[PDB]
Parts: sequence; structure tokens; C-alpha cells
Amino acid sequence: KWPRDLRPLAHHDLLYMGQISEEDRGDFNATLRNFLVPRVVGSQKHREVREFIVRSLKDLDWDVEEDCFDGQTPHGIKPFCNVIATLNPSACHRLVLACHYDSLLHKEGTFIGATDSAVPCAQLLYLARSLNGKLQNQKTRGDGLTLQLVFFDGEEAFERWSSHDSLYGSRHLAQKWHEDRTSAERLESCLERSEIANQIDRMEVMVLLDLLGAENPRFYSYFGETQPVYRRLVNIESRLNDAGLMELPRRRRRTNYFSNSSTVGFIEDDHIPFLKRSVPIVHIIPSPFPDVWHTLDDNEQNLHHPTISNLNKIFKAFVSEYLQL
Ligand SMILES: [Fe+3]
Repeated sequence: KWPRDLRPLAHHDLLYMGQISEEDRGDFNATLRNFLVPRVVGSQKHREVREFIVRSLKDLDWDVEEDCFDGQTPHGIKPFCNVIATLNPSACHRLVLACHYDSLLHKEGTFIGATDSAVPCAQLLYLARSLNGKLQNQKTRGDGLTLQLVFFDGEEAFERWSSHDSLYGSRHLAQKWHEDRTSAERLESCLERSEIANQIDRMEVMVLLDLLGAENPRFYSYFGETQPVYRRLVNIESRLNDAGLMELPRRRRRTNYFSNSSTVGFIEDDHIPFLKRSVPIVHIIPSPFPDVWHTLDDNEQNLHHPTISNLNKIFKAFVSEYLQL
């Protein structure tokens, strides 16, 4: 059983999280435009993207940390900088939403990585912005739960994906947090039977978004441990559809992104170094990958906007339910 009682979103809140005004659309797209540039490790546009993320979240009065370091790669020594934003640093437990902000250095030409992961980056910032008032209110409760957003650097391989060439930022951060010791007594309102020995134990669940923005994604539950959390995403999507709040190409259709079916697939991503340290993971990545995956066609025009809108409604409702906004 999940360590936190997961109370179903009231209808009033579901309906609110499920509407998207044209200024909602406009705000998200304006956010997204900042990420639809090549973001290769070490580059100027990469530092500009990080600066944008940092300022956006500092403007919202979040605590923002830049976890920077240099690491050896097949292309020589490289600088990396993870961005960690925490709404209430004192709160013992974090609901962590994450993605990567670097883009693949593509051998053929300029690679935008619109789904991989410009859309997930923008979705995290859009969540922070659009739920800001509710989040600021939730932070005052002293209930020991907060929201945390991690934008990992160096997710992509420089050459052939391997244990040593991939996940530079997440490998670094998981180790950093594992070795940084702390205890429940130093923290605000930890749950009763919490075993807190280090920073990594404060990660209540890590929801990792990746390869989003293409039409008709298929998600599955990748971890039995987080099946209670995963099923809330299934339930929210079902309720949005029942209420007629999803955008579909024709009348009398339903989205079915979050399957209840079992899968036996394994995908390496930024969750791995945390998974190895007992952090519960929900991996929101489609299977199969978008047809555009790691091609020069993973670009702005190939994004499917109605799907992005539907996903934003699900994620907003999810956060709202988890934090009881
Ligand atoms: Fe990729």
C-alpha cells in the first residue's frame, strides 16, 4: 500500500484542471518556443535554456539549485548542470516531476528534439505557472509534502549509448543525494514510519516525462511498486473523457493513453540511477517511441497539439490530486 492516502479529486477540481482557455494554450506555446532550439551540452543555446528555466522558477518564488559539474565523455571533458526547483525545501517529502533538457548531438545535422524532451520541459514549467496560486497556498499547510522539478542535463549519449556514455546528470545527482545524509528530525513533518537517512529518501515518487508531444502515445505501468500512483493517472484520464474534456478528432471517441495492460518492456532513462537507490518511479514515456525518435524530423511541426493539451490536463489534475490543491 502507498505510504500516502490518495484522496480522489473532487469533480469541481477535475472540471477546473480539465479546461484549457486560449490564453492557457497561448501561455504553454510561448513557454514551449523557448525550448524549440538545439540544446547540445556545453553550447550557448543550452546555457540560455537553463537560464530561462532558472529565471522562470525563481520568478515563481521556488528555491532553485544548479547542480553543476564536469564529466569525462567520449568527446572529452564536458560541463553539465542539472536544475532542481523545489517549492518548499523544508517539506520532508517531495513529489518529483522530471525530464531532461539537453538535446542529442545528431551526426546528420541540427536536432531540435521537440518531443525529446522540449515538450516535457515546457510541460513542467507550464505546470508550475498555471498552478502557481494553488501551489503557493499548499506550501503554507505544513503538511510535509511539496512539489519538486528536476531538469536533468546530459541524458543523451555522445556516441553509442552505454553505462558510461548516457545519463550523466542523473547518475551524478542520484549519487550526490544518496551521500548527503539527513534525518526526519531535521525536516518538516515526515510521515510516521518514514525511514529517512539521506536526500534520496525524501523523493516520495519520481514521475519522469520523456518523448511526449507526438500523437496517440501508449503508456503502461512499468513498476508494480507505483501501480497505486499510475492508476490515478488512468482514473483521471477516464474522468476527463467521461466529462467530454479531451480533444479528439471526431465526436464519441475517448483517449486511451494510460493503458491498464501489463507490459514487459525495459527502457533506460534518467530514472535508472534513482530506481537503483529504491526511489519509486512512474515512467511516462510512450511505447513504441514516436516514429520521429532521434531523426531530424523530431521537430516543431510534427508535434501534435491536441495530444499535448490532453496530456497537460491529465498532468495538472494529477498534481492537483496528489498535493490536494
Ligand atoms: Fe533521446
